[PDB]
Amino acid sequence: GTKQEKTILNMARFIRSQALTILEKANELDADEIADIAESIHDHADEIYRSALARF
Amino acid sequence: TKQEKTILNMARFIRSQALTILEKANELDADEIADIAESIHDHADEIYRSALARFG
Ligand SMILES: [Ca+2]
Ligand SMILES: [Ca+2]
Repeated sequence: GTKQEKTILNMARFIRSQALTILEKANELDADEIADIAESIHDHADEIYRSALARF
Repeated sequence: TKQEKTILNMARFIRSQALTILEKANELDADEIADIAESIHDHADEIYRSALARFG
């Protein structure tokens, strides 16, 4: 089902940006713990995005 | 199957990291970061169900 493939690929991609929008608001508030996790999420989502692009 | 494990396990982990950020945001009272964290949790859960369906 490409429907599932599209969700996986489009969401993983969109989460990367969302993660960065958080990382930016975090650094403003100097919220360093939130900042670190947001980076991590950005990095996990990118991995999902790469894995998907390839597999599908 | 390497991509599958990655797509599956990371979409699930992100879902957890999204809620961890939601709590810290709530404590610090960061409403914006809090709404986005929710969203990310929700989008990660979608990648998770879709992969679960696609790979299962
Ligand atoms: Ca990184
Ligand atoms: Ca890249």
